[PDB]
Amino acid sequence: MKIGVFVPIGNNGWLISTHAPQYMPTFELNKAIVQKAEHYHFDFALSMIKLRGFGGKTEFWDHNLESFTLMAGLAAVTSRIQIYATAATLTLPPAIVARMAATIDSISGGRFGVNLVTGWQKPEYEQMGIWPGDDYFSRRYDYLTEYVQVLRDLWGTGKSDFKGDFFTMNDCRVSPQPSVPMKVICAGQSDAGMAFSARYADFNFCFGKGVNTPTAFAPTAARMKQAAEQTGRDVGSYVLFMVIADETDDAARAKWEHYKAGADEEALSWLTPTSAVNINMGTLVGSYASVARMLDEVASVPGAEGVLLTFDDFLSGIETFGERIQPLMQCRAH
Ligand SMILES: Cc1cc2nc3c(=O)[nH]c(=O)nc-3n(C[C@H](O)[C@H](O)[C@H](O)COP(=O)(O)O)c2cc1C
Ligand SMILES: COc1ccnc(OC)n1
Repeated sequence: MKIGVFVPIGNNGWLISTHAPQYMPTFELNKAIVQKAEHYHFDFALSMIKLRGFGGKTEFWDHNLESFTLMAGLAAVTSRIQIYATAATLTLPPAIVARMAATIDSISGGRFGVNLVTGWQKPEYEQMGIWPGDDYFSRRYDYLTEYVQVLRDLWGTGKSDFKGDFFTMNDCRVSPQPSVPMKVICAGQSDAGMAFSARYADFNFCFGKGVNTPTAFAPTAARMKQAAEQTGRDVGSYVLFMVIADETDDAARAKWEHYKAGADEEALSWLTPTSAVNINMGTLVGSYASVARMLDEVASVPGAEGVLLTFDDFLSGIETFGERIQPLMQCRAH
């Protein structure tokens, strides 16, 4: 099973709590995170993009770096881990993304990939008046499809003449071309989404579900595996969890309750037994060995190729995972 880290590109990571570690997303923090991750043989790092926050006492995700520049910087200070940036396709022309990815390919030596995102919240895009109306809700995938087609032309051959409803290319050039085949990623959960993933993505990101119910996401992995049958393409699931670990189950449970107790509820309304303190993320709470066991249970779901991990505390989380969780995991004995 592959393991990656979901790097905090917004403040306070994935906890909306006054009891959660409070920190700003800085390059040097992310640098320290990816370098630790690389040290413990994590396979990849991924940064979302978030163009607007949810306010509140903690000002959750009001401070957010830009993904392609953050990963170009992380690329220049790592050597082995895989680096994925997220392009919000409404805000960047495909030809630019294409060139940006060639560029981070050059920095990283073939370690870069791109995570293509529709955009879901209207506020992110209306705020800068580029949201294309409510037609987009059920037509993003038609848009995304033309988009990916321009990228493939440019990475593939270095030119594109694509003519569709949304883009017009007239001998568009982009060289150099990526030194390796350019990995693309998607995180659609809908039928459209999976359909897209199966055609063009190299793996699909889905959400873990429940506290301490590791294999609860299995349906969606099964659905993603079904959608992949329809294109004959090997397109695995990579599931997002928050790990809250400790030396014992009681200890870890105590951290978890502590976080949920300090919920920033003003910030939680703007968004609107799992807790919304991590946006109802799938969470594994327990001792190092409890958590190792549950991840072993994740590696055994059909479709599951890897997990994408957040922590309550990234620097110690990545360390405890490296030192105490990983080496008890069957699925990581290589
Ligand atoms: C690991 C992961 C990362 C994601 N990153 C982003 C992101 O960076 N930006 C974003 O707008 N949405 C992001 N999403 C949300 C999805 O792109 C998507 O909108 C959602 O899961 C619903 O699926 P659909 O688009 O097929 O309806 C992410 C989802 C997952 C599982
Ligand atoms: C948990 O991370 C998530 C979840 C949902 N949507 C986004 O980005 C918009 N990020």
